[PDB]
Amino acid sequence: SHGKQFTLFNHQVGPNGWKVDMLLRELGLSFETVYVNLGQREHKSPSFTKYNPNGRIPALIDHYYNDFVVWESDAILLYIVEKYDPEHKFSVSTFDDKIIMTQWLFFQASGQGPYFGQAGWFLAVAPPEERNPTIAERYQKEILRVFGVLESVLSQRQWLVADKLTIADISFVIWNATAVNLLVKGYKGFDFEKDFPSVHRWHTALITRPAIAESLKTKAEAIAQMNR
Amino acid sequence: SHGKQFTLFNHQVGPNGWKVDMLLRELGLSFETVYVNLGQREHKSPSFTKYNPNGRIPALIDHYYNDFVVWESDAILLYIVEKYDPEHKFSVSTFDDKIIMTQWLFFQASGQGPYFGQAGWFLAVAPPEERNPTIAERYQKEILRVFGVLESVLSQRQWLVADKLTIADISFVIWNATAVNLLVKGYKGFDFEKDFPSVHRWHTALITRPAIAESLKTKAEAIAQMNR
Ligand SMILES: N[C@@H](CCC(=O)N[C@@H](CSSC[C@H](NC(=O)CC[C@H](N)C(=O)O)C(=O)NCC(=O)O)C(=O)NCC(=O)O)C(=O)O
Ligand SMILES: N[C@@H](CCC(=O)N[C@@H](CSSC[C@H](NC(=O)CC[C@H](N)C(=O)O)C(=O)NCC(=O)O)C(=O)NCC(=O)O)C(=O)O
Repeated sequence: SHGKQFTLFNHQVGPNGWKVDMLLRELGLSFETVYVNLGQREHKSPSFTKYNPNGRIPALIDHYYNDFVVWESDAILLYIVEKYDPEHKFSVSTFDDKIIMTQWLFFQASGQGPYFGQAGWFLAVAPPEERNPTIAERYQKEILRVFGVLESVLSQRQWLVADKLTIADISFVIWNATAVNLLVKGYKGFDFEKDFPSVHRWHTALITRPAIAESLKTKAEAIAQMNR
Repeated sequence: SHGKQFTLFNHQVGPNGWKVDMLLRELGLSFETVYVNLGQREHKSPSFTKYNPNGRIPALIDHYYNDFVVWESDAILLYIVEKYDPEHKFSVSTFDDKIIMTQWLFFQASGQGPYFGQAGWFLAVAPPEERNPTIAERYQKEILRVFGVLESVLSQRQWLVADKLTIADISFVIWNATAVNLLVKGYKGFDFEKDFPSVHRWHTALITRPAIAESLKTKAEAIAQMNR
């Protein structure tokens, strides 16, 4: 055996580390996965805050680059493509394209994750008796708004930037899957394909890619295994 | 007269465009400010969504670069320093430093703005009768948590990256000022300097810089002028 290139600190249920898992699989990069257990607050212990002072997953250690550490899922995506996507299979080369890819990543990080996450909190993930569908509705409406925004551009472009698949597209996949299957499933008649057909086209193209499909399957199995 | 380099679409009350205003003043760059009026939903009209399909401010037009447009406040900060900070007065040169500056920007964008904003919504900014201090408390606690995170690093470093002032630091200023003066002012005995002395040191150093002080003063005047 040989030590793998990366350690990815991930979680079975939480969406965010799976963006990085998807990219690592797409690029064929070697990595071990360590599930940080949020219930014993392992993520808030010195042993993990030494990697991320924010004490949230994911974080990535690059063992083949002097154990360099990066946290924030979308910064990790940028780190990986800058250093390990020299053919720009999932990224871009020109300044103009790079800054717009970054813009879309910031939109994902500030406008998708946090709001979709509040829906998740109030609907499904908060302790059962702290859940609250009324407050959740504010964030379900924000999910639909974000879907509307994505619809407005994807009806006229195949991919978010430079007419090619990049980490900008990949970064949205895990929370969109969570929204479609949980957060707005059954919400005011929500029907993904009918209501947001361009977003559905793009999302479907993403999740049917073998690396991304494999990532989603791995997540489902990891969740299942928690109760083994 | 001569057309200024940038149009910054801003708002008088909302914090986010002021990050960009601060950076433009720091660099001595020329810009006009257009306040988009959110009450007539001008930001959701074709005339503004043509600049930002997300329909939120800020957005920036670079008139001296073929009217190139960037939105997401923190992507705008990156755009400006990549193209117009060649001496790295507010940014960094090496890959290792750049990716960590980006990591901190992602932390600001996903972990400060959105959560501080939910506190703002439930406490102060939502329509008066939709406000809710109980739900707001969840986000006030998150503000203190983020302050704790910043405290844990700023007690041992002067600035977030590379031991020099960068847009990573600047990006946090406007929401921190909002939190200290509004969102957690009077919350469970909150005292910024006593409770988070390193964050207080760093924040104070930032807001006493003449460009940033001028930005804050300009914002206060613009707000005042709305009721003229
Ligand atoms: N911007 C960061 C967010 C990372 C993140 O949220 N990680 C979660 C696991 S994914 S699970 C999704 C996550 N929800 C939570 O973390 C729920 C608990 C939290 N403390 C709360 O009060 O909401 C969320 O809503 N995220 C918003 C987003 O993605 O921007 C975590 O470590 N939680 C441990 C903890 O917080 O103690 C990134 O992209 O890396
Ligand atoms: N990630 C973006 C956020 C930009 C943003 O929030 N812009 C606000 C003005 S600053 S005002 C701060 C803003 N609050 C709001 O925008 C309040 C109304 C909103 N629709 C809601 O329901 O909360 C907020 O909480 N932001 C979270 C963050 O900064 O990440 C806007 O245009 N609002 C018009 C609208 O939404 O219709 C950025 O950094 O550019």
